[PDB]
This record gives sequence, structure tokens and C-alpha cells, in this order.
Amino acid sequence: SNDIAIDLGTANTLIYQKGKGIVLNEPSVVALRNVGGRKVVHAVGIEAKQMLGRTPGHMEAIRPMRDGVIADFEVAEEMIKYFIRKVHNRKGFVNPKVIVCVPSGATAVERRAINDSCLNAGARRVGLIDEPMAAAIGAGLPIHEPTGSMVVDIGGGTTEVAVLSLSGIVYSRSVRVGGDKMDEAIISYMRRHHNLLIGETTAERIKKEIGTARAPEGLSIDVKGRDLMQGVPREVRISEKQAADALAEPVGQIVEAVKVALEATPPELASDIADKGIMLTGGGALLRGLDAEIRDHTGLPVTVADDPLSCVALGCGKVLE
Repeated sequence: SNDIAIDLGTANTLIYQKGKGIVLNEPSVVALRNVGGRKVVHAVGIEAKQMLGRTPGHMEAIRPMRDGVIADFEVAEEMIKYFIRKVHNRKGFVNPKVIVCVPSGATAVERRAINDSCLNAGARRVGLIDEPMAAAIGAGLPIHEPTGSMVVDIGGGTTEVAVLSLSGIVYSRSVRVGGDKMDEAIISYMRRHHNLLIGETTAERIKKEIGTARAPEGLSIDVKGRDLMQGVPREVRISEKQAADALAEPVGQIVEAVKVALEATPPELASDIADKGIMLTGGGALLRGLDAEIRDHTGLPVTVADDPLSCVALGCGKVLE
């Protein structure tokens, strides 16, 4: 089958193929090379991501998604077309049905854009599923039962908090905080506290190697950047402790969103959640200590889903199947 489900992410795009499972997982990045005043797609995916902050004059690496939704519809369509062609079975001659996730707080305008974009990229039919519903399905929560389940999907562009019951949404919210904001927080910390300018690739490395939702000093790494006062290369050693300082603001927004969700939840469902806890999915769920930070501020158990990067795609795939 060429029918597919797409986790169209701010940072990463995953495709689940009907009958096969997850068949693609690539950064949501497009490189355009400017030849003859006109722009030509140079690369898509991991190769393009490797170019960020390192492009020469006639090249640019672009992320066409922002805050969980399509920003640059022309480039996003090229991206989607590329990914779909990549996984396409050449024995199939029928345009695919496509399920695509969308942030629960996405505007009417933003939802229309995802639909139009997938159609423009070849889909014969597009169905939208709410991200936190997909995430909860993918994480294996009992969303069809008469019981309250809470999921928190921390993506690249948004954090989706939802309470699900009986195959529906009891409460949902998209918060504009996620992997990108955390990277931006790290960039800002380095500039303000260490007079050092770093690029996104370095911030990503910091986040991944020593990033944490709470102080441990802990381990340290050495990072390079531009000394802001002298304009020359400079190296600084940064600890998990310092990474926690840097991430404090976005981590706090996530924790607050969870508490706001709990407050909004009816008593019987809220009690179900108190019993089984909160489920974390998405790239952000891998942030060391985030589960414990949420646990300590809410007093509720917190679990990280199996394969948290893949939960939304698995859930979309389940609905496709």
C-alpha cells in the first residue's frame, strides 16, 4: 500500500506506511541552492540539517515548519513531496490516502494549510488527527476506555497537553514551547552568562549531551563559539548544572501547562490521572529529569513512553490501519 500517515514535525518528520510501519524519520529541513536567481532544492532531510549555520553564499538551509505548523508552504510542499517519493512503492499507481497530525491549538488557517499542502504533494485524500490523540494512541494509553488518560507531547514546535477518554478529547492545549525554544534558551544563556555566541548545531549538542530539567554540578562538555567582545573563537566548559539554569524557563512553561490542564479536568477523570500518572511523549520527553520535574511539581506519577520520538507516528499509523 502507498497509504501513509505523516508526523509532520517542526524538527523531524516521520512517515508510517500502511502495512509496513515506520519507514522514514528525517529532519524537517530543506536546502535551497540559488543558481541563476532562481532557487533549486539541493537537499532534504539529514543532509540539509548538517548545513545549518554552515552555508556558503549561494545556499540556505530552511525549516519550513514553525511552532508546530507550516510557515513556508512552498518549501514544506517540496519537503513533503520529497519524503513521499522516497517511501513510495513504484508498483502502486494510485495517489495515497494521507493521515497527518496537527497541533490541537492550530488555527483554521494553519489546518487548511496542512490539508492543501498534502493535496499539492500528491495525496488523493487527507485526514487530520489531533497530535495529542495520536501521541496517546502511539504511547499505548487506553484512550477508548471510560478512564482519564493524560498525555504531554513535547515536540520541536509545540507541547501538546491533553486528557483523553472514550476515544475523545476531554481537554487539550498546544503550548508554544518545545525543542526549538529550548535550543533558543541555550543560545541566549550562552550569550548572557558566558559572552559567547553559538549556533543551533552547538545548542542542540548541549541540549542532548548535558541538557536537564533540574540541577544534578554533574557532567560537563566543552563547546566552541564566538567570543562576543573580541569576535574570535573561544571555548567554554558547560555543566549539567548550567544547562539546567539555561532550560529553566521553557521547562517551567511545560510544568505550568500540566498544572493548568489538571485544574481544568473533571474530578473523576482527574482522580484516574492521579492513579495512573501522566505520560510523556515526543523528543522533549527525553530531556533528563523532565519526568521528575513534572512529578515533583504536580505530585503525580510521570512516565516516559516507549519510543517517545515515534509515538505520534505510531498513533497516526494505528488510525490509518
